[PDB]
Amino acid sequence: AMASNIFYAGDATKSNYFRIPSLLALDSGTVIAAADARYGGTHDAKSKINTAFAKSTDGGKTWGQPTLPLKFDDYVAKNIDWPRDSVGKNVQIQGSASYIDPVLLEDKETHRVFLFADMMPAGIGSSNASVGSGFKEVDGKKYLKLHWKDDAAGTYDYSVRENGTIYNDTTNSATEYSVDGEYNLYKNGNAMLCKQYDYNFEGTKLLETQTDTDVNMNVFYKDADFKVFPTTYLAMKYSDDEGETWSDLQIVSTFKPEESKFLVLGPGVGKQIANGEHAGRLIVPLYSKSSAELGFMYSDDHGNNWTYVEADQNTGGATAEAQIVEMPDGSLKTYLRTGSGYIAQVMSTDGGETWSERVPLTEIATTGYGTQLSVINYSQPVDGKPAILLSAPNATNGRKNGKIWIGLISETGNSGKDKYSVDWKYCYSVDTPQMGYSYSCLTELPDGEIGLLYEKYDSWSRNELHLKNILKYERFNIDELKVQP
Ligand SMILES: CC(=O)N[C@H]1[C@H]2O[C@@](C(=O)O)(C[C@@H]1O)O[C@@H]2[C@H](O)CO
Repeated sequence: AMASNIFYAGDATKSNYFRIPSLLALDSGTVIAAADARYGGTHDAKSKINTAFAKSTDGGKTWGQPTLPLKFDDYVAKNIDWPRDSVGKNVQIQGSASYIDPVLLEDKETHRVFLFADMMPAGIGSSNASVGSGFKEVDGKKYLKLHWKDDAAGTYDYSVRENGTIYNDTTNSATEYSVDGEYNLYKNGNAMLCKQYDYNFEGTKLLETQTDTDVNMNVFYKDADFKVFPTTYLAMKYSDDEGETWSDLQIVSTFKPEESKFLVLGPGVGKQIANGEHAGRLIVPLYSKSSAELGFMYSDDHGNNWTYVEADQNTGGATAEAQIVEMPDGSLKTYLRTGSGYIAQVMSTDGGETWSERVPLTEIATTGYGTQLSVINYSQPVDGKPAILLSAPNATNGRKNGKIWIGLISETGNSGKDKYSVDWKYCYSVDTPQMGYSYSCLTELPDGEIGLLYEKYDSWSRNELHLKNILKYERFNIDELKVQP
């Protein structure tokens, strides 16, 4: 029993733990949020994680019951206390599928909300993903590949075609199997079933055990008769009613480079270009262990099709989580985490198709492993200039000393990528410098206030794992944030 929160232990998600905030004010004034619902403590995948979603209809002041738009059912969703001793803390659920690391984006022209998450097959996370796309080509077309249970481990002789029908690719003929819009498996039109797993500890032993509860068998599960290639996928659903209902699951990572180990989202929000030649383009940040590290996916047709862009030729596989802001002419500036001990910035003057080399951002102190950041546009001038805001920790030694910065944009007299300069004029301290501060997401609320949803602890530290109710929500008026310390 415990003593502000959107997601919390005992809410409708049935998770005791959350990480990875996303916060987005919609054009209508509705405000939405999403996070990982991390059931098996605060571990990254491999684990049991669902994506939670919540909505405010009073301008982001109060919040409704969360829902779970992206969820798997192979393992039960329940409230469990994860152990925090020196042995048990390291224990992770081994055999569950998961959705991890959300991105929210609105297309303001169509009023469609998109929710993206990484989609991890059972027992997979980024660190143990196999190299490959997960797709094969049958006569020039890309289809999701499948492994049948009685074939050799390395053999994916089956494909999900545009039908939903599973085909044998050696004979090119349709099987009796198919998937529905959630990638659940059917034979002869009958739902195929498997037993759901529970998870319970005995001392520091984690027991993952079948129950008697039947669930839909899914190609992402450990127990399935057909199974996907064990790499990372990008999932998306869209909503035309501000998150009351969602579309079928879309696997959008058809473009995943064959040489990549993982290709995942930079969590937070995406961006729709407001100004210039590429107004209307939807763009979402990504990163990879591949030919490239930073990347993006964009759509010019309101979300139906997505093009992958590599932003560099970095083979590091660092956690290059990025967020994007727009300059007054429509050019883009992306701020990113790196594995080099600074936040980097890259620019694009062609709507995100090409990007400048990284420039360190000197104003902010970070660790060698880095932390996600949040950057947003602000709709009103500050000190007569277009303004952006940035939220991140400010410390070389841990994730702590959270700040909200305000950056004012000027023309430099130069051209191209050098057209604009940002003066980080204002720096507001969220709390005492010692207080933990990890991932965060900013949004501009419909009254011009700034909302912040953030991890109020150090989510890297091996000594702060599995803390409950650390995702805190605060609201500020802009005058409060205008502090020059
Ligand atoms: C897909 C995935 O695993 N994303 C993770 C990664 O970023 C975080 C992090 O806190 O830094 C949390 C994210 O949910 O931890 C991971 C890091 O790569 C090494 O721990």
